[PDB]
Amino acid sequence: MRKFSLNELAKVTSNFNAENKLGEGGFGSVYRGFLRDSDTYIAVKKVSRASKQGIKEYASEVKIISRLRHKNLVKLIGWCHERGELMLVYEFMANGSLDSHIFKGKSLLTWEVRYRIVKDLASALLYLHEEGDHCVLHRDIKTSNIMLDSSFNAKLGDFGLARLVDKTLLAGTVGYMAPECLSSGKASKESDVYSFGVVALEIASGRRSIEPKFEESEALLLVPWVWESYGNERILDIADRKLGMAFDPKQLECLVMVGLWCAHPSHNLRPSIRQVIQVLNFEAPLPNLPGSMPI
Ligand SMILES: CCS(=O)(=O)Nc1ccc2c(c1)/C(=C(/Nc1ccc(CN3CCCCC3)cc1)c1ccccc1)C(=O)N2
Ligand SMILES: [Mg+2]
Repeated sequence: MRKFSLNELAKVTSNFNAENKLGEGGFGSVYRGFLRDSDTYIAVKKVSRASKQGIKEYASEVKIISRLRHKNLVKLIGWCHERGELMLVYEFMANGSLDSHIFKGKSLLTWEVRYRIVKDLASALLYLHEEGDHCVLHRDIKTSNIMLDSSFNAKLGDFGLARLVDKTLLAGTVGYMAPECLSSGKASKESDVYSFGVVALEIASGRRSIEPKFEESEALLLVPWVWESYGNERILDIADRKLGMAFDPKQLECLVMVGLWCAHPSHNLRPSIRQVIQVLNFEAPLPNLPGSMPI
């Protein structure tokens, strides 16, 4: 990666023209930038200085992402810290973020691609939690933070809330936050695994955690409805309607039970991400879950 000047970033984004906006990132808008000399595109995130948290999330992102290299993690390809303006530069990924496919119908993700994506995300988390000089707690795992390459391989990004292990402000995304986050404030590997659980269930079901859009059910949230479905031996009902019957039932069961295990209300009953990967690959047994979600 390298240092970009404000002027060159202005030039390649056409002064951050609205027609070049790709979407909203976690702490700024992202713009498509065109490199004339390479005939290639990049993605430029322009940081929002509208709270003080903008500069904190930029600083966290640079610090953390600089320490990470993995096939299932987004790579930083440059930065800019010049006058007041803070910016971050990444590869342009034409398939965009996972949420656009699974919730917004940009494409129909096949069962085989979805199961692969969950394994990709699990690999990323294993690397974060266990493979570095320091454990990295991500703190904002969700499908809008998962990028897709041309082959639909998944890369986890957004390190603006991420922290190295050896007091943080309570922060995160409502619908992905473990209950102990709100009661105690404490982030852990187990709180990251909770968010992974929620994501796994979103991917299986094509339903957003906070807005599942049930027509025949009164549940307002995804996880309780999945848990109730599992306890009534209705795992098949969980699967994204759009898939019809084109999915593997054994893998669906596995995905759902792993998701609930990860999303256990009690942090001490959640698996390690390494145990999750073993179960997803049928190298270790399915978890023993109660049929009712614990209160
Ligand atoms: C870690 C998540 S983040 O905070 O956003 N970080 C991030 C980091 C690197 C990135 C992107 C995002 C990104 C996006 N691409 C992108 C976006 C949209 C589209 C879709 N067309 C359709 C035509 C009109 C413009 C948008 C294509 C690529 C994108 C931007 C915002 C929201 C989501 C994706 C990309 O190519 N490289
Ligand atoms: Mg975030």
